[PDB]
Amino acid sequence: ATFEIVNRCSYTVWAAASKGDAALDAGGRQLNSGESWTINVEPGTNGGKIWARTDCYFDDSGSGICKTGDCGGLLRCKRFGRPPTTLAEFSLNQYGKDYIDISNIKGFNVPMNFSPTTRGCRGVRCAADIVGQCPAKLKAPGGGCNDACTVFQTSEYCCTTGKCGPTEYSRFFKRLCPDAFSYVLDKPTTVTCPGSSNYRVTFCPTA
Repeated sequence: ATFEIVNRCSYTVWAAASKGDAALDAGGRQLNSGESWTINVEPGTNGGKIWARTDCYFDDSGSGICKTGDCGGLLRCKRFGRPPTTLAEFSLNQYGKDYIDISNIKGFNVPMNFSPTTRGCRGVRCAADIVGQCPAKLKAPGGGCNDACTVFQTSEYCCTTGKCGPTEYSRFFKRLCPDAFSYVLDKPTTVTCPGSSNYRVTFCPTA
């Protein structure tokens, strides 16, 4: 499928696309305010993720660091990024259809809109100012708003026993962004799209 990753934020971010054990397309790229990055994610891609990284510093070899969403210090990500990271999640060509969602399970760093550029389904969005409203204990010193699992490492927040319920912290993310997963067992906000649909991920959609 084809994804256009657009940065509408007034400042540069560093986009990243990965399925965990490898990079999607180039994997990562610098995106200045207003720039667009088109990529082709191989069909059949399961567990793909697209996100933004903030305050990055890379040398000529694509090696460095970012304050949010850093992926092993590489410009071109081969792995998922370090929280907090608003996540555009998706799986393509699964039993004839695709499904997408936005997740705050790994925290929030930048507002986002994840929508299809073809027909057959609607998009999802989480454009509230979660960083600005972030509770003191979840505020990431490097910028962003950490999820409770990242901050406290408990079975409840991380839902490690496969059994957990909503929490005061997950409720913060759910209240500001109803259409995004607030915790692991959150009521699905997944959207089912026709197989092989195309999409556009927009950072700071309401800017």
